[PDB]
Amino acid sequence: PLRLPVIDLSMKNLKPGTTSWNSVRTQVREALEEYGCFEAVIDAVSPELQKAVCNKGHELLNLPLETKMLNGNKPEYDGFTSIPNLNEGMGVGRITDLEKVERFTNLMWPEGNKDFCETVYSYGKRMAEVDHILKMMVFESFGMEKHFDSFCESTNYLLHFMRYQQPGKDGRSPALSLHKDKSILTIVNQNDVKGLEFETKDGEWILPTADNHIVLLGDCFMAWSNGRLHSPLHRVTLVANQARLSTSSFSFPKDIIETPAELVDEEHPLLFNPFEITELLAYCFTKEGAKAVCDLKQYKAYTGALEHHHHHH
Ligand SMILES: COc1cc(C[C@@H]2C(=O)OC[C@H]2Cc2ccc3c(c2)OCO3)cc(OC)c1OC
Ligand SMILES: [Fe+3]
Repeated sequence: PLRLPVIDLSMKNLKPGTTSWNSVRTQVREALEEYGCFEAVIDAVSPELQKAVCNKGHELLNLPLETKMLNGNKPEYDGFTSIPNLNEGMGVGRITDLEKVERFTNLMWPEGNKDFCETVYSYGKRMAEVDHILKMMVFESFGMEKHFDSFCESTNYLLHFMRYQQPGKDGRSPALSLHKDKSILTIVNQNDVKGLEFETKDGEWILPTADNHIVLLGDCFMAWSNGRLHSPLHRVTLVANQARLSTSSFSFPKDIIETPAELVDEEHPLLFNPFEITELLAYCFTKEGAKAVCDLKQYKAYTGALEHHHHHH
């Protein structure tokens, strides 16, 4: 039975310059190159905070439709969506900006909801720190430390909840459509109900248990790496008659993704011209842009150049 790599991201391993930092960095790079994702042991968020954030996700999604629609009409980022009798979700945009989180909380609860605001802000800050460390290891593995600070300037962080109602049957119940994330990195907590399912480069499907967190690569990091890393296709398939709520943390660039020239060579011609993230995400949620959801090569930034394995030699 296939399984994603399992990487120990406990804070005791994340001290830069140490032996454990180097061994984790090697495993992160290998996993994101081959699988594009891995199971992660993450202790930056206590179990108590993880369940509290889960409760806040339910509290938010329990709100009336018209209240949740106040968060805007951008489902590609934080806007509310739902499919009848199937799923629903929305996001808290810019979760690391306390002023925006306060504003969001008072928009949903005009009387105030201090417990909601403090909980989701504390969680978004802690997961952003894990995201920052993972990006730092990836940059080190490519020898691009000199570009790291500029790449992380004004990083946009998103906290997103998706809830899936009880499928009413055992066995496999498709619950979320196949896609690639357009993030830099995505960190997922399945809140003890599995369903997130990945395809491998070889066409095999891997459905992890809910034991650990899941870290996966988005198309922004893939494009930055000039295709040297893999952004994996993934979907949600319920495999039990029980409801599910996912807690996901996305990182996005300030605006523009550009492949460093150092990652372009003869065997790795430039795959993607620069592109802006908000434009790409909006396109993917249109009828005409559906083809880019599962393949960034369908987006206008694609150059038509051959992938590395197709280099003629
Ligand atoms: C790019 O193509 C897609 C990307 C996402 C993930 C989004 C992303 O990449 O950035 C933040 C995420 C926001 C989001 C998360 C879960 C969602 C959702 C939107 O809509 C309903 O479920 C979900 C898709 O559809 C399931 C999709 O295909 C249309
Ligand atoms: Fe996803």
